[PDB]
Amino acid sequence: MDKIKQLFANNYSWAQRMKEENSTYFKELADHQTPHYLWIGCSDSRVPAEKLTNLEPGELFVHRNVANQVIHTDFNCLSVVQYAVDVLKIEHIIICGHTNCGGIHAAMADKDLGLINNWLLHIRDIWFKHGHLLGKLSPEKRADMLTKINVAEQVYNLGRTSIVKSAWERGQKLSLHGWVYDVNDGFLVDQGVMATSRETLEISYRNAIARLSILDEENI
Amino acid sequence: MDKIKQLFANNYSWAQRMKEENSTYFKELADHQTPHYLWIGCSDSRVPAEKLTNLEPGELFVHRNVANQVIHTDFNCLSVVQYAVDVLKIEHIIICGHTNCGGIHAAMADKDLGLINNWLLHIRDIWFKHGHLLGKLSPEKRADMLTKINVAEQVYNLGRTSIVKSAWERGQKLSLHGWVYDVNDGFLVDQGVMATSRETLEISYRNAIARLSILDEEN
Amino acid sequence: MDKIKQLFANNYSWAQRMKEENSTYFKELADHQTPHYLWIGCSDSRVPAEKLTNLEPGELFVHRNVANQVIHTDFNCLSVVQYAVDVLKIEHIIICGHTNCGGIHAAMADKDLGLINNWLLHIRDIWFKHGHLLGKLSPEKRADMLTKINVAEQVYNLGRTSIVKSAWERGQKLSLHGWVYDVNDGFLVDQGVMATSRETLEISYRNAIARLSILDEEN
Amino acid sequence: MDKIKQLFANNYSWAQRMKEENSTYFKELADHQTPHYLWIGCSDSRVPAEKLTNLEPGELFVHRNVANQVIHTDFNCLSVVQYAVDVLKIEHIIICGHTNCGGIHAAMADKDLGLINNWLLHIRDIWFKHGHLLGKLSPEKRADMLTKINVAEQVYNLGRTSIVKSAWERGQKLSLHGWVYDVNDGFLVDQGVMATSRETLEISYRNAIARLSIL
Ligand SMILES: [Zn+2]
Ligand SMILES: [Zn+2]
Ligand SMILES: [Zn+2]
Ligand SMILES: [Zn+2]
Repeated sequence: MDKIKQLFANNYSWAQRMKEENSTYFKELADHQTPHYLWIGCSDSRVPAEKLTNLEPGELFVHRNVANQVIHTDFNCLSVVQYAVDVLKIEHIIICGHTNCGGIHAAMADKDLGLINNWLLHIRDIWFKHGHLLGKLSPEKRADMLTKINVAEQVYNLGRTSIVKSAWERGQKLSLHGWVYDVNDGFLVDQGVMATSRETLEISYRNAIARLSILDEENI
Repeated sequence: MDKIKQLFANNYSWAQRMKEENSTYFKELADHQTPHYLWIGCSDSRVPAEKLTNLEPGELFVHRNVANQVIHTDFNCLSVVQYAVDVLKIEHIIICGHTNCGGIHAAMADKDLGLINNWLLHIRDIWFKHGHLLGKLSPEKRADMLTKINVAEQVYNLGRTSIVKSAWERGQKLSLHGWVYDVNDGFLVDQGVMATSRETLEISYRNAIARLSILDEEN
Repeated sequence: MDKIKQLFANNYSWAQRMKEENSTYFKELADHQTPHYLWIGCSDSRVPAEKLTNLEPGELFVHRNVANQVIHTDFNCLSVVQYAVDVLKIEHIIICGHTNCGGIHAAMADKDLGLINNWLLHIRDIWFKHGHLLGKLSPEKRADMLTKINVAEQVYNLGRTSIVKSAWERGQKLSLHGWVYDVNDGFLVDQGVMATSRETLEISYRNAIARLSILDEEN
Repeated sequence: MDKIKQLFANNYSWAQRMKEENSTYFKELADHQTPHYLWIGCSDSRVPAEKLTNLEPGELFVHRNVANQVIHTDFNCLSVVQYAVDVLKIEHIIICGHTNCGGIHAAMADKDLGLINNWLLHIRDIWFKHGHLLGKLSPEKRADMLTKINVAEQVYNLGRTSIVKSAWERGQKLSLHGWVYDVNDGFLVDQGVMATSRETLEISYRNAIARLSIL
């Protein structure tokens, strides 16, 4: 196809540019053989993680799925987590959502989109979980609220995995973070849940949800 | 933690000098509401896809797992594919592997690393399926060869999903790509499997495997 | 070893008897090639589905997992459901729970048993969701109640699968059921959720959860 | 619908009979609280595991899926295994296949049946893995052989799980078995792969494949 030919062109261009440039990108990268952060984000990948964190190359270990979820029984995501924690020994796992999310929108949409709806049924359970609250908001607000709540709930799911617990239990150093950035700002905004142990996981989660429930006058 | 606070730091800075620079980044990015490419890469994420393709912001839909796999029964990945195809109408799906891959290395190591070992057993099955070839290969060369064969097999697995076959069948335009890049130079190299229908999938797959099976004395 | 040798011996004795008895069992089984009911039960398999229903051999298509769950993204169970519905054209899917379930007890337990805990986290989310009702209940009675609620919630998950809904949408005849039996008497008791359309799914689910919430002065 | 009513009618009849006719079935069942075997069979469930083994009620922990598979990354099946092994301390896991399996037939058919096709792609990979042997057969006889080979492979997958290997590594007693029965007679036939350690898994698997390849 045309787009592919061009894509390959853009790559060859950049690739050779470096080569002759005697750049050190491929040298720096090779010196950071091991990441120090696990990044769990959405497949929409609006603003890249490398852009948002300005970290050095090779510093991130990433996983992306629709609506950045951590489902209790998802072998795929759980495997990325376990490998990150038990093998790479990385000490920080970040879950990052984002406003105006297709996953979130699809979840709320009353339409059958095929296989994906099943995956999104987890989001809808989260929706009905905070129904009363979300119902107190204004229509144009519900979307971004769910996005924020979602991230809270995923961090909570992540902290309840046998993987994270056993890590904490053996005294291994590991912290869980859950932020959300706006596609227009690019500023990472902590959502409240940040665990370094199961106790801190429980506390921050309870608070994070309590705070989210305090609605500004903006919402009906 | 020191690393976290520092990360939040690098961000507020970058995002600030973007607002007080009237940059149109978040403006242009907003113009690309729907991606046109689905990128399935490795969690290692050595060289970002954004840097490899140098594409326009917001044009890539992305999924990443250990050793960029498309497991027949992986609900996570298949959901990404189905959403991209049936809902976003994306017409290009790329599977990208890379040299010096941890997943690949972990798969070849005998050590039981835990849960991740079950996930990597799919890679080990690929290894055995190409045991003759890989055996004839030199020790410090195998990893990179398996890395390339893995990409070929994943495009093959992707083209066999009911999601993709049904897409083609009902008359939807869609192509599958499988590339690999050396972490030392960042050059995207086609592994041979490219499909626009189930028929082209079969042909290019047989040819790709055939070619990959030709070993130079450089092993 | 012992247990295994005995089992094999039991099998031999049985099959011989059948052959010498000139039994018609197998020929009758062969008569029922396609099942008419999909039974989703617990791996505990306290009282076999065959004994509980006295159905003719081969009339049941079966799936069992810990705590008879229908998780939204479980490829195994959904594969069974889609095959039974889209291929076998089964019109009745029955989820069946039982009292004194090890999966339920483990879910409510506090010990981290390893991999299985993750699977059971779905049951714990159901435990918290109904925490008010359960807490307002007698401790020694909570397990039985969670077992009943679990079933109603699983039927609700089943009825929400893209698989079951599409079948109803295209006018295919299909009803869902959720029952529980006490391991002490074997009587199947309907839990209230019973659907033949998503309309009946919502209504019966609401009514079921409401009904279960009306406690008698005995906790 | 009538079918269901009849089903409920039967349950009551049987259960009622059990009570007044005073039966100790449930009492005996209650006695066998913990299972001693994990049975992984097909959802086709032609001849019930209870009828094939004629075991005491409550002795079996059961998992069933289409074509009795043990897929490396299936959270459902691995959870049953880990629970059975690490929690119930079961020492025997049995994978049982059967002739005339709808799962095997659908995997061989070149029809697109939907989601189930993705599940069966693992069977097709197995078919290709033994394409030399299987290709020397007619479609009919190929099904019976693939049925037997599938079981040998599943046992192999089970023995390669981190769950099973760890159990063996800490010295827990655990054996794996792969059998098949003809739906016309019900005789359980050992397919050859029997493991009590990783080494015996490798050897018996290789040996079993070797025997199965003799026509
Ligand atoms: Zn998103
Ligand atoms: Zn990699
Ligand atoms: Zn149970
Ligand atoms: Zn079968």
